[PDB]
Amino acid sequence: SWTWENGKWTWK
Repeated sequence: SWTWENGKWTWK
C-alpha cells in the first residue's frame, strides 16, 4: 500500500 510521508509516497 502507498501511504503519504513528507512530500512523497512510501510503500507500507
